Amino acid sequence: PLPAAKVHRVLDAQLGTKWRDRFSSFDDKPVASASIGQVHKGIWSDGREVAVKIQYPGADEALRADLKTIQRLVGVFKQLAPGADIQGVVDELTERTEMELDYRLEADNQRAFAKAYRNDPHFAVPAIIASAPKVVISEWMEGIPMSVIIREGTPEQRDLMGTRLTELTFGAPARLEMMHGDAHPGNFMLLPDGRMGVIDFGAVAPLPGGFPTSLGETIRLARDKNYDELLPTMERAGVSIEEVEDMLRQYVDPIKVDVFHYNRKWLQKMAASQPANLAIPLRVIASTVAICCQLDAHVPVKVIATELVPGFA
Ligand SMILES: Nc1ncnc2c1ncn2[C@@H]1O[C@H](COP(=O)(O)OP(=O)(O)O)[C@@H](O)[C@H]1O
Ligand SMILES: [Ca+2]
Ligand SMILES: [Ca+2]
Repeated sequence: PLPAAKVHRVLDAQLGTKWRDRFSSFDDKPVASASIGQVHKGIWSDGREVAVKIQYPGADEALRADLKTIQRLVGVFKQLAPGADIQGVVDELTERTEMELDYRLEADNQRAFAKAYRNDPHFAVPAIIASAPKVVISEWMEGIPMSVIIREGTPEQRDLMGTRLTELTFGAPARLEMMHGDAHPGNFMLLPDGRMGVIDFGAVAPLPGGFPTSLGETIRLARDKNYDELLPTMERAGVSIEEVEDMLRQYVDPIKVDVFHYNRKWLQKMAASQPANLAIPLRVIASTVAICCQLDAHVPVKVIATELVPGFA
């Protein structure tokens, strides 16, 4: 944990030496760790409870040193695997590090989601109050952490958090041509009015034009065992009949029933065996399935997909 003197020195550099005057209250004992910082709770001068996310001063050096080590270690392998896009992975980690070290980018992403979900009946996104490279101040989100609901939730709380996460994942692309790109339970909470609180916009996925109708079509045709129209749809949108059925199961099986019971045993079943356009999106969809499985959530996936997934209806 970054000690109080150092926390204050970051805020001095980022917000000015009179930063403490912008608050009514600021608690020096952080309430949570972040990837490369820690989160404090305070109260803004206007009485709003706030989250203050503060980057560790040594984070940039530590992440950069690690990128240089990865670059040296992979250079070794490029002479063995000259086909492997190893330089592309290191370039991607470099770009993701630059993004994470500038909390203005997460704050911009959060403002876009806050506007898209303004007055949403199902989703609460905290307003950004202040943003700087190493400090983000947003509205405190009060609710039960998804991690608590996974461990000790009522069935109703579990089902609601899976249903909300499903609606966020399927719906965000039609609403603002992006996905929330990190389905980890630390990013979510259950508000007492039934909304799901959504935080951490460091990792959004752009999806301009939204999901391609080909995604919904592909699940609709696979459910319908319409293999004559499916394989041609699946080749065009980028083969045993068993193998397709197998790779589509975690997507098809839940929309064959009005209400699917996601669970860890079923996940481990669908697993076990024997195009960057959508690549990240399909990863976030699988991440949402996995979280629904840890929640043990009963989810009406069929109606949500019918309403929000192009070509499924
Ligand atoms: N607005 C907020 N309200 C309440 N808790 C928050 C808020 N922002 C962050 N937190 C807490 O701090 C943790 C870390 O913040 P997060 O934005 O997820 O950091 P990271 O950069 O690691 O993704 C969250 O998992 C949550 O426990
Ligand atoms: Ca997070
Ligand atoms: Ca993050």
